[PDB]
Amino acid sequence: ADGAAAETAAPGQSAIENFQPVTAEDLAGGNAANWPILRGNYQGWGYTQLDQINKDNVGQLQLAWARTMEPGSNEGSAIAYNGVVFLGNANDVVQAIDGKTGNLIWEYRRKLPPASKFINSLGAAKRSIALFGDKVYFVSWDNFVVALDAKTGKLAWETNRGQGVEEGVSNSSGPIVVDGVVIAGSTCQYSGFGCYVTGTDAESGEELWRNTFIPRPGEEGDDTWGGAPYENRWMTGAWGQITYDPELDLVYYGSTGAGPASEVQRGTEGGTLAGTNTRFAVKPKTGEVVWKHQTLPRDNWDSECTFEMMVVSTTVNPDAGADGMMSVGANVPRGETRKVLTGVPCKTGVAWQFDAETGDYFWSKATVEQNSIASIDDKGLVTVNEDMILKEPGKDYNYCPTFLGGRDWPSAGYLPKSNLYVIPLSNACYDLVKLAPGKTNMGRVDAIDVATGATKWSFETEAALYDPVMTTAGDLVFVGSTDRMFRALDAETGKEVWSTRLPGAISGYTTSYSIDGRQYVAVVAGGSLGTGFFKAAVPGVDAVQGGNGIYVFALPE
Ligand SMILES: O=C(O)c1cc(C(=O)O)c2c(n1)C(=O)C(=O)c1cc(C(=O)O)[nH]c1-2
Ligand SMILES: [Ca+2]
Ligand SMILES: [Ca+2]
Ligand SMILES: [Ca+2]
Ligand SMILES: [Cl-]
Ligand SMILES: [Cl-]
Ligand code: NA
Repeated sequence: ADGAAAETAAPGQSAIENFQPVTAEDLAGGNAANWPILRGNYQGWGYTQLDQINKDNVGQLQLAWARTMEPGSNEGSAIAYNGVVFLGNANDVVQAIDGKTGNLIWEYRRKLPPASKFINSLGAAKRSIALFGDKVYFVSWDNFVVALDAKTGKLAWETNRGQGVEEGVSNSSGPIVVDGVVIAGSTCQYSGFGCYVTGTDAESGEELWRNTFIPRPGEEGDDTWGGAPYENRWMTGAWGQITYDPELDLVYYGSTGAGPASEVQRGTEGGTLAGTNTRFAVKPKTGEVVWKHQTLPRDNWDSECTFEMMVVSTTVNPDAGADGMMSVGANVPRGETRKVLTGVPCKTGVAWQFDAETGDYFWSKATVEQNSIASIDDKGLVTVNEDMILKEPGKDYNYCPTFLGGRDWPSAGYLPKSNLYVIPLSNACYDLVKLAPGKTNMGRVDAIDVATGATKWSFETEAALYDPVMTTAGDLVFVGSTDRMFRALDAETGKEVWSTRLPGAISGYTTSYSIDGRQYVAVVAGGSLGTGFFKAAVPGVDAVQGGNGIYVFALPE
């Protein structure tokens, strides 16, 4: 009762009352109350500075609100900004929801062709939308870059990148926006060609640049494809998460492998496949490549070196004797502070550290059991294990990890107070699925000292996790599992300090935001491609898909 009339905000058909344009400072992490990009900041940390919820009170966390989401693979993220959650659902449904109450504000529903016409169903999942200025940005299953008005959800512009639906190019991770350029990778997992990263003007929709990865006869690296004709080089894309450093003004992404996985079937025997499984640092306005490094050459294992890599500042002091250390860079600047690009880029589970500005190699370290990499030298040159390349049809090829890792898309998090990189992993191997030798627990989270490479703790549990982490200033790590358990761990020890259990597998991202001084922890759940993948190895756990939704927790008031 305000005036004598009933003022209403009809759910799904309303506007945000007060929307303030999103700035580069917001996206660099400038307002701890918000989570305006997939990993909280451009630099990829997956961290919240909010500490209302901490190791002493997290045991009291209760369900504040939840809301049903579209059916399908539910890998998305609650992108939170000034009291509104912007939520990419499966099937190109995008919602704005009041972050305090759970009331739907607006809902955009894309009109799509029937699912049967898409040769690449991976684009039906949507790990994130992006924010910039006055618009919400996403890449559609049919391969358009799309901008919606943030206040109302109405379509602003859409740009068809080409080759979606029947030709198989799509996007599953979502774009980021840097200084007015929407940057988006692609998946072309089922296509007889490679794909790209594009930059598109955020206000006009004009494509500004497009980077591809497969060299052509005449270009540097063509001689590393084993003589395979250019038209037999397939599936190399960049489907993972994009990060960015504002000060260096460098965008970071990784390309993937070539398809099929067997080099004999591809006709690339002996080829290291320049352009594949390469970490690029590029300028956002033009796509110009500044530096690059191939983290998995001659891939025969669908290793997909496209996952997020973090920009952090650390003392550089790798311990050559740390568990899993592969090598230390020849002239590492020991004892100095550097801005580094660091993390695990590929399913194989090997963590890498480079100078963020120059690409100089500092170190690499294995986590899970792996046998595709025989060694890495002091310049970061990887030598693969010839005995894991399929040659004779009758031999046993016991590869570690698997096509789901190791790691896969589920993201790591960073704890700046302890300088720890925290990564969710799977202790799996398979016949080129089973538990890796000596492991009884499929699910694993490792916490690695970014300065030394030493593993400080490891949490393990029977069920596969296959879900991102979120790190917090409250000394907590949140992580979900295939058997529906949503946990908080003590960030100092890895020990479980709280849990709940949701209707389905915890399959999407965890984010955190504050409204009126109250901290909320939002997780997307229901199921993904991974939920049922570990069943042969872990039959005893109640891993089930269903109940797709956003679920938001907070402390009692
Ligand atoms: O090669 C590719 O284009 C592409 C795309 C995707 C996708 O976009 O989600 C995955 C993979 N590859 C892949 O190799 C993989 O293991 C995988 C797991 C998932 C998932 O949703 O859980 N997506 C994908
Ligand atoms: Ca317009
Ligand atoms: Ca290099
Ligand atoms: Ca793949
Ligand atoms: Cl508009
Ligand atoms: Cl318009
Ligand atoms: Na605008």
